[PDB]
Amino acid sequence: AISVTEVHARHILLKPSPIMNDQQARLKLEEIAADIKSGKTTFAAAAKEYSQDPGSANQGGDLGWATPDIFDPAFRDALTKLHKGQISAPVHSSFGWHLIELLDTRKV
Repeated sequence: AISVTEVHARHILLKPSPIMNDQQARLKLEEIAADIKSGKTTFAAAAKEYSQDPGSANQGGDLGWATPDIFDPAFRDALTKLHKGQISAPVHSSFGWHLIELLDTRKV
């Protein structure tokens, strides 16, 4: 009986640019993360304000349900280690830098 596990993830993406190099992108995510953790903002509000992924920014960063092989492998690796409520440290993918949360898992 072969299993298929879907994950429910959310994230905030920042891409480097000429205004924002890689160091500035990572440190900005650290500042967002500490704002979420200190109740200055919610994860969803920050996703809406800052996330540079237009496929999810307006849905509070929500990625829906998916088998995790759809994700960049660095994103997938980080997702694997996360407990309920926990936000990742900033994670680099081919897309830029991410804050990641694992919301749930299920079998389909």
